[PDB]
Amino acid sequence: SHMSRKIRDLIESKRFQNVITAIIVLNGAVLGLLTDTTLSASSQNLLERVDQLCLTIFIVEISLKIYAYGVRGFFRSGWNLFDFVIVAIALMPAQGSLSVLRTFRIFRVMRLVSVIPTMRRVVQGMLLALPGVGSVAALLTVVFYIAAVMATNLYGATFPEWFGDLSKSLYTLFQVMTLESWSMGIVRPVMNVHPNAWVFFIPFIMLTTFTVLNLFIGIIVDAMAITKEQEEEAKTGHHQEPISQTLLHLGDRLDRIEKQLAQNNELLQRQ
Amino acid sequence: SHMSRKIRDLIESKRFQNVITAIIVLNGAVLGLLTDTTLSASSQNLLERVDQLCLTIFIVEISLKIYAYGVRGFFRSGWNLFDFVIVAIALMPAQGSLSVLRTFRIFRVMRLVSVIPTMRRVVQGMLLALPGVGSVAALLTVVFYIAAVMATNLYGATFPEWFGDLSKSLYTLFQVMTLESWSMGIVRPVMNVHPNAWVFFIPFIMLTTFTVLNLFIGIIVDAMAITKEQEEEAKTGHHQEPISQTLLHLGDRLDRIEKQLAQNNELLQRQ
Amino acid sequence: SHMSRKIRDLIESKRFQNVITAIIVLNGAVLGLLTDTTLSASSQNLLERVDQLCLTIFIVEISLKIYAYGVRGFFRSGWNLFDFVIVAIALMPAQGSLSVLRTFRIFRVMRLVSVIPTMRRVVQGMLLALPGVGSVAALLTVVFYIAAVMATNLYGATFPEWFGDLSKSLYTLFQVMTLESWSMGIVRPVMNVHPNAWVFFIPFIMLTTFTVLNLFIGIIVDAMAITKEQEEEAKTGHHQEPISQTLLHLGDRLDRIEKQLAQNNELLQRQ
Amino acid sequence: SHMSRKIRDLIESKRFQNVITAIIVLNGAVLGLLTDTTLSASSQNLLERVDQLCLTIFIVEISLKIYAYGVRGFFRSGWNLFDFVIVAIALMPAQGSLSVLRTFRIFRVMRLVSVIPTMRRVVQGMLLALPGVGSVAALLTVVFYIAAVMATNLYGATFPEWFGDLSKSLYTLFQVMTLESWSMGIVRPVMNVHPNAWVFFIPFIMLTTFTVLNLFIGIIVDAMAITKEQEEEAKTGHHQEPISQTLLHLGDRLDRIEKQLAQNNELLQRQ
Ligand SMILES: CC/C(=C(\c1ccc(O)cc1)c1ccc(OCCN(C)C)cc1)c1ccccc1
Ligand SMILES: CC/C(=C(\c1ccc(O)cc1)c1ccc(OCCN(C)C)cc1)c1ccccc1
Ligand SMILES: CC/C(=C(\c1ccc(O)cc1)c1ccc(OCCN(C)C)cc1)c1ccccc1
Ligand SMILES: CC/C(=C(\c1ccc(O)cc1)c1ccc(OCCN(C)C)cc1)c1ccccc1
Ligand SMILES: CC/C(=C(\c1ccc(O)cc1)c1ccc(OCCN(C)C)cc1)c1ccccc1
Ligand SMILES: CC/C(=C(\c1ccc(O)cc1)c1ccc(OCCN(C)C)cc1)c1ccccc1
Ligand SMILES: CC/C(=C(\c1ccc(O)cc1)c1ccc(OCCN(C)C)cc1)c1ccccc1
Ligand SMILES: CC/C(=C(\c1ccc(O)cc1)c1ccc(OCCN(C)C)cc1)c1ccccc1
Ligand SMILES: CCCCCCCCCC(=O)N(CCO)C[C@@H](O)[C@@H](O)[C@@H](O)[C@@H](O)CO
Ligand SMILES: CCCCCCCCCC(=O)N(CCO)C[C@@H](O)[C@@H](O)[C@@H](O)[C@@H](O)CO
Ligand SMILES: CCCCCCCCCC(=O)N(CCO)C[C@@H](O)[C@@H](O)[C@@H](O)[C@@H](O)CO
Ligand SMILES: CCCCCCCCCC(=O)N(CCO)C[C@@H](O)[C@@H](O)[C@@H](O)[C@@H](O)CO
Ligand code: NA
Ligand code: NA
Ligand code: NA
Repeated sequence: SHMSRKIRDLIESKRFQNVITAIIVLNGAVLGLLTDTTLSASSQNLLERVDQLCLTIFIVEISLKIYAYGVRGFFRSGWNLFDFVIVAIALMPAQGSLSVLRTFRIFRVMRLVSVIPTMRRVVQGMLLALPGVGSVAALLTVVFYIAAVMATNLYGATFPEWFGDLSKSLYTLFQVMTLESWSMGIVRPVMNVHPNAWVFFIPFIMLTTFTVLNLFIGIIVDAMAITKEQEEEAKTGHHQEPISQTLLHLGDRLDRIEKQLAQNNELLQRQ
Repeated sequence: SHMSRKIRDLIESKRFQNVITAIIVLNGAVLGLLTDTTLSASSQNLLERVDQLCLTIFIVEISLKIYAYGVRGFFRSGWNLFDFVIVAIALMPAQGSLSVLRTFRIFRVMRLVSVIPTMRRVVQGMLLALPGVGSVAALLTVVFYIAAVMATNLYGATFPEWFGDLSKSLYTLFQVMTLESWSMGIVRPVMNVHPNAWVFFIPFIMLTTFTVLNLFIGIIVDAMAITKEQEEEAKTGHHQEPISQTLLHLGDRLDRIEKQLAQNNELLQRQ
Repeated sequence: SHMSRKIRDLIESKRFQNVITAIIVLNGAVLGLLTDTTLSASSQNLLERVDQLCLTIFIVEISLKIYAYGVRGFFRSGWNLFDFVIVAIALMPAQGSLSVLRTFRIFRVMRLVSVIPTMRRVVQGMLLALPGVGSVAALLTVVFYIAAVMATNLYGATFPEWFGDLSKSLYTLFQVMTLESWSMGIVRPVMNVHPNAWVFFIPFIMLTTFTVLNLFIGIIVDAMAITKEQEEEAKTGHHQEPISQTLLHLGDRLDRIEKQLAQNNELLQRQ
Repeated sequence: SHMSRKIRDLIESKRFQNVITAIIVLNGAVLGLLTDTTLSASSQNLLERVDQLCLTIFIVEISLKIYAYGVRGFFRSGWNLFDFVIVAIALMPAQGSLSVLRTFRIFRVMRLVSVIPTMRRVVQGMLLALPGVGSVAALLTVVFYIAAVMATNLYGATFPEWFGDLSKSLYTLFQVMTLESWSMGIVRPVMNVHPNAWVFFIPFIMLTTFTVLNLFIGIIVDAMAITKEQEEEAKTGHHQEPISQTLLHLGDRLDRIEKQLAQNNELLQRQ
């Protein structure tokens, strides 16, 4: 239709992208000003109305996108669904979830990631890298669970604040893995009651700092490669062979050309 | 035999793998519930029986594997031997080892690594990467030993809690390497008695944080390459030339093709 | 002109570079001696005159460069503009800027980077790598802003020293990201009032340490590649195809040569 | 000569290498036992004689090497000179150096690095990687010097324990860079007197943690490549083109073969 065509042209324009970006920045700025308790009643009401105006602009934005692209076409993108969920949750009356309150309107600033394409590409690369590290993340989970059960049984009765139950142990083991007061704060006091506690905590530190770094490097390397390959696919329109596949078959390809070259030499020498 | 053939088909099936996985998860869950001291006598007896049921299911599992594959064939795999050692140690009466107690039944959760193939491949890659870093791990050991002897002689008499003997010094040097209260907790108090102690501790920190990162990066890079190469070997059935070998001979291979190409050009120009 | 030609030859000489380097080192040494409060009035006046002599040598240096290369030619280089700004700011009477004082004459030691070419190349590579990580740096900024607004609203009234306003929260969140007393100093005291505060702080730590490492690795890898490629461009005089571009088209290039090779074989077999 | 030939064969043998290794291990073990103050007078005299026996075995070892290889040939290797310096310093009466005492006989354990070839190769790779990072190490030195001068002038009078002079400031800035109590221990107390001190310390942390990681990654990547290339050179006897040189010319080489291939196709189509 003619109506949907001119709306899509407006939506896809750089100025529309800039308008939405400016309103996200403004909404973030007013929410940051609203953290200040010393403000007057009128100053607070003024910022609250600017928050309402920002929200209504986003409702118009999303509605234009659903009309212009269609319900199936809009919800086809995970980025648009994210944008829809962020805006539509603000107008949701009494939600049945295990949450304290929906006071976190500042999560609307996270739309800068979805609206700005350079930021969208960076986050996309990271998200695409996550399934590939699932096994490493599960190994860390297994180590934490085993260690938390052991720490609860070994030290729960003598150090109940740090290890009195499974929740307490998982928390202090996270603290131990981050190396935060692990010795002066946790393990030297524990060793005053349990002298060989270093046998538990030093291998736990060695294994978890290793695994976390492995997980992080795994995500970083993959995200960087995925992003680089997606940019090339976007530039040329052709499918990009992943680098690992190029490196794995590099030897196979070179020797095959060496063979085809030597047989062409064989056909050449005798003519 | 017909009996061993249908048992191997059952063992190798995805449902059998899922049954074993569910029982490991269940056993881990009941052991985690057993860390809670507030439970009733009957609640504890109930979970203890679920632990017994889980163990008996693993005894059947392993026995089916020894019968179906043979004693030589089963113990041919390091993964099956690990599975055997984890389950068989629970039925071992009075073991002669330098251990406090075999209360750590939670180590059974480590079977999730051996049973889940994606997790098995990740750990396998890491294990295969370890011999290759042996020299770096030995260099760190040498630095720790030298430093612990020096720290004991220099500071043992004035700081006996931290350096009074070799064990105490190795422990606080591990703490110093992890950067945990190294200055406010250890070196500023030491410098009040020994003003030039920074000459010992700052180079020790520089060398050990460097070496640890070197060891960790070495393992991560190798494990990632080993895993990638093993997957390709499993997919195609052909031996995968290691990437380092492809990169080392890349120059040699390209110039050899350049030479074979130029001589084919030489045979072509004059005919 | 003959005057500008002999001045440029003098400027470009290794001895002129060594003279300037020696004066920067000397100026840095006298400023370091001037930090000592126990010095006599005459000792202080003596060093202050050596600081004046060093500054006057730099005024001559820069003036020779503007005359020899021309106003347009000198200010064409970002390195020369930096050198000009560092020296010319010392002779600036009453500047209108949001600064306490221009006592930081020690920033003149930063000229060692611009004057020594090996150091200039290293910093240049790093600077050229910065625009490419802009999106990651902006993602970290967004996470810090969102988290600081949340932390101010959640914990400002009960923990005003750490979260009483946006500035206070950004500061303690930076401290939390660096893992400095995050648990014993900040989150365990906060959890005594807000028991589920770990839900906020543990994901904040996981996301920001990850993003910072991503930003740092991104800069390091790019700077290393940019430097390596610029050296090759300087050595040969030919434009260096970036490594990513060589790796992305490696597969495309190899199969194209395989195809050209097979058709040459096809023309050869039938003659 | 016949005497030097049979001595070199003995020196180069695996058993001779194993004898020397065993004596280094033994010497290290006795020095570690000598750190214990509770030992008897006779127990101490016994270990001291085993230290003397170990030293005399090393004097024989080195003397056999100088005779068998020649003064010029032995001192041609940096590894042999290191071995000579470590052993010969023990027999040096009254040395004129800025040292407290030559009690550090435990540095003899560092010979495990020189005697064991796998360990020698690892350290060699690291040492060869150091000149290449000289510029990054100098940039960190410049940042530390500038920051130490600034910190001394800004905070020396109000925080003299941490910044009272240049030495004190360099020490606490090293502590700040390692993130050790940087905020709770140093910067929050400083900000109580100087509210904008975060403007100095947060950029200092960002720049130095970045530079240190850059220096460390630079050494790790280079050492790994140098080692891999030296092994290949040792295996084949042929000079190994560095990987960076192979990667820089990969594009140049591939297009040159594409060109030589297309002209061979041109000579083929028309015959
Ligand atoms: C092609 C990108 C890619 C991987 C990749 C990216 C960059 C790179 O340098 C190398 C590979 C990839 C492939 C396999 C992989 O395996 C890890 C094990 N998983 C299955 C638990 C991880 C990433 C991938 C990611 C998710 C699903 C499928 C493929
Ligand atoms: C040696 C090149 C390499 C990989 C590689 C090895 C052989 C091969 O034929 C192709 C590539 C590499 C790159 C990515 C990779 O991703 C898997 C990530 N996991 C942790 C999810 C694995 C190996 C690599 C490893 C670690 C960091 C950076 C690069
Ligand atoms: C082929 C895999 C491999 C190595 C490798 C893997 C990935 C990669 O990118 C490069 C190499 C390997 C080879 C040599 C090596 O030497 C270190 C020194 N050791 C002997 C102390 C380490 C790993 C290896 C591992 C153990 C034994 C033999 C070979
Ligand atoms: C530059 C590519 C490279 C290596 C390489 C260099 C030259 C060559 O011809 C082939 C590969 C590299 C990769 C692995 C490696 O493993 C040894 C691990 N040690 C620490 C056990 C060494 C170099 C590399 C080095 C560090 C991290 C990631 C990659
Ligand atoms: C050619 C160097 C380069 C990049 C590069 C360097 C080394 C390397 O191994 C790979 C690439 C480069 C290219 C793209 C890039 O994208 C990140 C996203 N930005 C746009 C936010 C970053 C660096 C680059 C840097 C700035 C502008 C343009 C190009
Ligand atoms: C796997 C090789 C690789 C990159 C690569 C992947 C595919 C390809 O065709 C070419 C190169 C790589 C290198 C640099 C890079 O820079 C982007 C930096 N961002 C974070 C600004 C991206 C990928 C890489 C990734 C992480 C660390 C080191 C190397
Ligand atoms: C060939 C090894 C090498 C370098 C290298 C090693 C591995 C790798 O992946 C890439 C290069 C090398 C080359 C240049 C370099 O420049 C840094 C700047 N210096 C001059 C301050 C560093 C290392 C080198 C080291 C010292 C002197 C000369 C060359
Ligand atoms: C992208 C491949 C690469 C380098 C590279 C880029 C282009 C090229 O043609 C060849 C190689 C790389 C490798 C080593 C290197 O060493 C310099 C070390 N400095 C810090 C002393 C520089 C770039 C690299 C960069 C960082 C980590 C691992 C690998
Ligand atoms: C991948 C690792 C993931 C670690 C996840 C940790 C979650 C456990 C934290 C939690 O749910 N708590 C109950 C919340 O009610 C525990 C904390 O409250 C407790 O540990 C202490 O902070 C003190 O309150 C008691 O000393
Ligand atoms: C690669 C690095 C590996 C470091 C290994 C450290 C092991 C040494 C620990 C040990 O065996 N102890 C004896 C156990 O009885 C020492 C601890 O007990 C002691 O250091 C303190 O914690 C206090 O108890 C005394 O102040
Ligand atoms: C990318 C992350 C960037 C973080 C940037 C932090 C800047 C905020 C610091 C600031 O401007 N302050 C006001 C300066 O007047 C705050 C500090 O003063 C305050 O947080 C405390 O240090 C105490 O003074 C109060 O308890
Ligand atoms: C690349 C970074 C290199 C940092 C190098 C630091 C060397 C400076 C240490 C030094 O020489 N001191 C004098 C030694 O006499 C200083 C210490 O003594 C002093 O800072 C404190 O520890 C206290 O003694 C006073 O509060
Ligand atoms: Na740390
Ligand atoms: Na810390
Ligand atoms: Na820390």
